[PDB]
Amino acid sequence: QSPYSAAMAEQRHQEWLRFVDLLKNAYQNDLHLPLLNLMLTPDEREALGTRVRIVEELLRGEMSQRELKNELGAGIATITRGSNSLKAAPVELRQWLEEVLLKS
Amino acid sequence: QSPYSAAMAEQRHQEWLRFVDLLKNAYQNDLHLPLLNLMLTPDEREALGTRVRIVEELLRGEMSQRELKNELGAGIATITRGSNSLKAAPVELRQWLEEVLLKS
Ligand SMILES: N[C@@H](Cc1c[nH]c2ccccc12)C(=O)O
Ligand SMILES: N[C@@H](Cc1c[nH]c2ccccc12)C(=O)O
Repeated sequence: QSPYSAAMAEQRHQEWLRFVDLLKNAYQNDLHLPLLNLMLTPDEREALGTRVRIVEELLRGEMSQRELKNELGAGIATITRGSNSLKAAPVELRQWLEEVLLKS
Repeated sequence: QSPYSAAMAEQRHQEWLRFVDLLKNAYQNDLHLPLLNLMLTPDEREALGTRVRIVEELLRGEMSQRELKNELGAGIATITRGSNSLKAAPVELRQWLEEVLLKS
């Protein structure tokens, strides 16, 4: 095959990759912090923490939803997905997380 | 009125590391995409294409006239650090970016 510089995707996947590309290639050494602040920092530090923290919070023991709206985080949907995530989330996740989840 | 105005203070570094640490270990297997849609997906997918449009354009897109504050499409705030992204940038980055900017 001979793709000419990939293609112009319709959805957001190019600029996206930029933020990533540096983020990853950086952690290799230690610039990921200064880079993180370059293309990721506002709703990011807020909403991104949340999601990886609400899911890793209840998907660790058994449950935990009666924590009442934490407002600063959400309190409506994103808080109750971590549960149904069993299906909601992709399937290729159980393939790896079996290991990144029980290992912790 | 009182909430979300000037009380900015949230030294996050835990849930944060999850989003990161999780990715780093995944990019190896190559499933960081399905995971991204997890630790990042809403204001993230957007606010990201943003900081990237500005940063990336500031380098080879010098032409930045049909962008100056299109108001609802970026944030007038975004385009401010973008003027100081110059001085205030980290130094040792000049030694790495040679590689993360020219090559990719
Ligand atoms: N559900 C979205 C992102 C998301 C919303 N709420 C969440 C709570 C935790 C983690 C991720 C989410 C996804 O995974 O595509
Ligand atoms: N690094 C910026 C985050 C950001 C918001 N808008 C931007 C525009 C360009 C680059 C980054 C941003 C900050 O310190 O808040």
